[PDB]
Amino acid sequence: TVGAYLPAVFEEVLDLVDAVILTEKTALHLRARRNFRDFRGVSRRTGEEWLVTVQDTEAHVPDVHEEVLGVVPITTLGPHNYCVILDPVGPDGKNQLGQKRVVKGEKSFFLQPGEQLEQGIQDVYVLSEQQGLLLRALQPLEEGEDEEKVSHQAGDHWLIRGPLEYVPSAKVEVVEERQAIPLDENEGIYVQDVKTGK
Amino acid sequence: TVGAYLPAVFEEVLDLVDAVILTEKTALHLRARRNFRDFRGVSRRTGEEWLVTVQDTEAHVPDVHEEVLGVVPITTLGPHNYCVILDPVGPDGKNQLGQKRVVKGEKSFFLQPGEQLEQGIQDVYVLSEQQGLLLRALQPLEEGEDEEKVSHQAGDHWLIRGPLEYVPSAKVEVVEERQAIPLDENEGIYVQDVKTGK
Repeated sequence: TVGAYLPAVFEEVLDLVDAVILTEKTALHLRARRNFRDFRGVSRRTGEEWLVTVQDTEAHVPDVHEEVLGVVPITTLGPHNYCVILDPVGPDGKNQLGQKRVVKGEKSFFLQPGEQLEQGIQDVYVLSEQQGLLLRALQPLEEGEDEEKVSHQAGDHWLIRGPLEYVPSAKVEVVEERQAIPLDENEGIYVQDVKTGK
Repeated sequence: TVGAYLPAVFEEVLDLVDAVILTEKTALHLRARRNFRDFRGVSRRTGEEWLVTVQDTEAHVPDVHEEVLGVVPITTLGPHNYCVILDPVGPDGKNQLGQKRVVKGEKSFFLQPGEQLEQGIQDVYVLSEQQGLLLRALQPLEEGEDEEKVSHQAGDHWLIRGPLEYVPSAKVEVVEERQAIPLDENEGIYVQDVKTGK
């Protein structure tokens, strides 16, 4: 209640609490102290953590049943950026521990409690026709970039080449970047097909 | 109220507040302190920021529900200038974080809260027929400068040449400036087409 508030006889006044302003680039990280219901009207459990954003309130006052863990800055990715989220939050709202999620493109989001970037904000691989990527699979994967479907086994190497932008998948590890060798006519190199040795 | 104002018994007078004169080359940056309605008659939210220009008031007095963040000088571009706006304000009034907007020509505007110039005021590329630009794409882009449409892939290089003024696009990165080689008859150079090596 705004204004002059008179304490009662049996109500020890401790301190004033001020709300936290939530800008579009910031969010509030709160851990519940006990079972209660917040302002939006959803029940909580002890130790459970969640985020409060501008879409809820412009300013949020830290409740006694809540704990301020810190302000979470937004993570923004340009069109030339991608990132890997460690332990992404699944449909059930619980972290999928061990797994990873790859986020690409122009996207802005908050790292939900538990989630973490594998290495930070990374830039996608944009390659010309004189450049190429040697990269090996780590699990049997399917990728229908074109109309047809190409399948790879858990150890299959293959080369990505051409004018295109490539973002590494979760099951794909990049081995080596390749550059074409400019050869004039009547010039050449000796290449050994190590699979057969020829 | 202009003139001599007598304070009441319960109204502690603190200080005088003077309005801010808004010239056409200046604007006022205000962050709301709480939910209220300003002089124009639009509601605000805590922490929300906006701009006040000459088209609103010649002079604006800083309200108690508002915070003076600073005077925003105008950004003016000549006909030979262009700039890139980091995090432009979209149709919804919120910053499009990560993206960029390219502004070209004779234009005057104010950097809205959140927006920022990538490198400042830049001059466009004006080229003669003895000059050229080598520049690579970064995303699949379409540009109908002529009647036909030319499409480029994410790694395609191509050369811009001729008497023309060029402003770099958001998806286009300039690689190198080229100059024609003046050759007399019975003179020449050895050029290697690195794509094929011939």
